[PDB]
Amino acid sequence: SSYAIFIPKDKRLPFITIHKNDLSDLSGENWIENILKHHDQLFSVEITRWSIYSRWPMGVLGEKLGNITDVEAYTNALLLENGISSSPFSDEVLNCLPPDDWIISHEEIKKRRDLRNELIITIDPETARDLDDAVSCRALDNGTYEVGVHIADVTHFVKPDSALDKEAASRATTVYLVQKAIPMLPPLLCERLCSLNPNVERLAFSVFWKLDSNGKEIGKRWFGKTVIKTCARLAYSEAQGVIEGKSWDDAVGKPIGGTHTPKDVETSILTLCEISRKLRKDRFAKGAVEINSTELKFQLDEYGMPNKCEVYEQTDANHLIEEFMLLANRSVAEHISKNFSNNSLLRRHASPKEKQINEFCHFLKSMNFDFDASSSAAFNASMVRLRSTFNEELVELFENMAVRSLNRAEYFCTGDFGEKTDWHHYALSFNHYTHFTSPIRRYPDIIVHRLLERSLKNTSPGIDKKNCSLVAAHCNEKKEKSTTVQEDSQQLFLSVYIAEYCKKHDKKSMPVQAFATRISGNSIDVYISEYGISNRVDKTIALTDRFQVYLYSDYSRTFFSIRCSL
Repeated sequence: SSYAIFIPKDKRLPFITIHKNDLSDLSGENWIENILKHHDQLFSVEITRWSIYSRWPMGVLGEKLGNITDVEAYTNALLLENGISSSPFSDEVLNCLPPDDWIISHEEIKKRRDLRNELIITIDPETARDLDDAVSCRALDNGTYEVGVHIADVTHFVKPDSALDKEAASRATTVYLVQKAIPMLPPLLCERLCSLNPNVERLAFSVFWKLDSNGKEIGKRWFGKTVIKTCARLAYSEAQGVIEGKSWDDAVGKPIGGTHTPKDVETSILTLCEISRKLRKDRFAKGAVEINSTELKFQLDEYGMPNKCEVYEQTDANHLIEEFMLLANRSVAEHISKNFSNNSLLRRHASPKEKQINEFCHFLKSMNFDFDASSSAAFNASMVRLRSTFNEELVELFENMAVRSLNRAEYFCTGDFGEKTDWHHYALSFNHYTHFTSPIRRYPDIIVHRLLERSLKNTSPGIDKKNCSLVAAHCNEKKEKSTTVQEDSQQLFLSVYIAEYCKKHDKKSMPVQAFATRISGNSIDVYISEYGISNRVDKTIALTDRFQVYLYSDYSRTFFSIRCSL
């Protein structure tokens, strides 16, 4: 009892014990009271020794972390203000889990389709914690391809109406903050049995198409439970290299498992890229309206503070994966909404309301441009035009605006509408659509997986109309908070990165990517393409002119703010 207990924010480390004499700055004088007037702050510590007769290891207190304490406290209040639970999982949830020593049984591989000898890969942004989607592309003896999308079998461990399923249904989604993720499911799931890591056996839920170089299905689709063994884990920046010409050594310095070779894997990536160039050249012809919003990507330091900040730009590798996730979502929506026309969970997008339509066309006019919104086709066509009239920096903003202008997509029950025409998804231009490829971070995807499997066992939906509408409406609300805190946590770290730059130097972080729109003195409204994010300044300027600004910021723990001047 001459020691103090230090609990790391990192749950992977154990408890660390520091001694009354080792509290550095504050210790010694009624130290049990100093470590109590400091019960909120976060500190640094350095593990010293771990004696084979010490349960917990020893350490020596470092400095107080006022800045980190500040960041973690805002993040904590933002999650509460929005009703997102971020506590540890109850003991009733952790007991509906399979045991830590769970393994794929031979009897389980036997009632499934065995794909462990197939060439299956995963591609992801190189962060986050989720790994539940994978892809494959086998060339056939005709000039045909057996493409496949392989999703983690979350509903093999997550059983209907269990405590574990009730807590997931309540969270309804995973929340992605800049410095961490609030999981919908426990670690044993996100990290192991439902993570498609390489060179390891995982259970999955696959979909197989028979395609050609134009993208047209030339064979019957296939759904069912599979066993897979992904052979590579790529990143978009790595997968983008293989597409622009680079080899599988420079672009991707990792080994490959199974009998597959760096060559066997590039040709099956490059085929997936050409096919996705077709499918996507087909999507825009049926009316689809793909814009691209803008989100921030940070690089964090040893303490977890922003150390780099860029606007993340989507690439060809990105559009290659989306195109087959869209396809897997379409195919699964169509299938279940034709065996269960009243109990299926689907997703739809509606045409914009003139309130958030014409009032956006107006803004387009302000800069001397006419926008056409009479259809989906007209909307995308107006955006393809648009991109050929204004700058590339301004292009970022308007696209982001377009998004805000277009309606929000929403889950719904097929039983509540009866008419297929209402199932339509405006932006995608699909007649059927749901969410299927992310059951580890979404809960609607878990209902759809159970509906798909129940349409494969020739059985009843398992879920009813009322309870389906209940999920659809709960996941719609929870996902609007989730999206709100996610962009707000990105704006918080922008304020911190700005502050933790002028604190390493002085006065403000000077940006020159300001454009001008529009009026109402004394107030100009600006858009700093660098970092995206609109702002305001309150010997001549006018709308469309570009100039350098200021960007000053202060933050935490109840507020953050980014403010620019001239």
